[PDB]
Amino acid sequence: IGIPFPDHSSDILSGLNEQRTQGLLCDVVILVEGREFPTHRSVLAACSQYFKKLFTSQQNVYEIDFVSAEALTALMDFAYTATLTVSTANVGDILSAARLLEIPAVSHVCADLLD
Amino acid sequence: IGIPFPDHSSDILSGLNEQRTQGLLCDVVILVEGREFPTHRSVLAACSQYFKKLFTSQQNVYEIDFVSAEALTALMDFAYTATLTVSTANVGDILSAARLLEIPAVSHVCADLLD
Ligand SMILES: [Pr+3]
Ligand SMILES: [Pr+3]
Ligand SMILES: [Pr+3]
Ligand SMILES: [Pr+3]
Ligand SMILES: [Pr+3]
Ligand SMILES: [Pr+3]
Repeated sequence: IGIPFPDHSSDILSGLNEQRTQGLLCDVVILVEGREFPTHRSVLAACSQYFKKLFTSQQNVYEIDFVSAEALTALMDFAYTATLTVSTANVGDILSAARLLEIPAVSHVCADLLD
Repeated sequence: IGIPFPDHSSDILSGLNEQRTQGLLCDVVILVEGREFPTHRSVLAACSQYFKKLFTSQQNVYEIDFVSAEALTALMDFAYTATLTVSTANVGDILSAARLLEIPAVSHVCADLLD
């Protein structure tokens, strides 16, 4: 009968972030403005519908031309840590990018912060 | 400045569990007592030191002969949901398996439940 581990999902995420930090067990590179982001297909697909569609339908490197390197870094950081670092002036920029990547947790929140 | 998402890691884990359930974006198969478990290398490595060592050092299928299919199913379920389903009689069995896979969250708890 289910022993609950309330810290487990965050411990998992931390471990995946360690992998990302260390360039370990990353199976895809996102390329944005000439900048490369080694990540996990699976983690991206679990929080972005753009990426789920992309990976469940090039081969190791995928270019994104419709978000800034700066927004993608903030959103990839969010994906892997559960914290979105944003300044008051940039909320609308992150909203625009999260809608295009279809990361609804971030889109809903940022839209609420703008009215 | 970090907007915190307290539900995000569990939403990520849920998404990875969906992938596992649906056989999507799984990059390894664990083989135990003739039974195959499509999973993610990255998720296994984030919670088991046995698996982190295994994957950061065959190629798509990895046999485990030192835990039961029944214990591995319970521990893989835990890995992907943050709940360990166990009966009162099986705590010691799961403890034995978690120590061999080096899943310290489960080992510490099960040892405490046995004294
Ligand atoms: Pr960790
Ligand atoms: Pr307003
Ligand atoms: Pr206004
Ligand atoms: Pr989900
Ligand atoms: Pr006692
Ligand atoms: Pr006793």
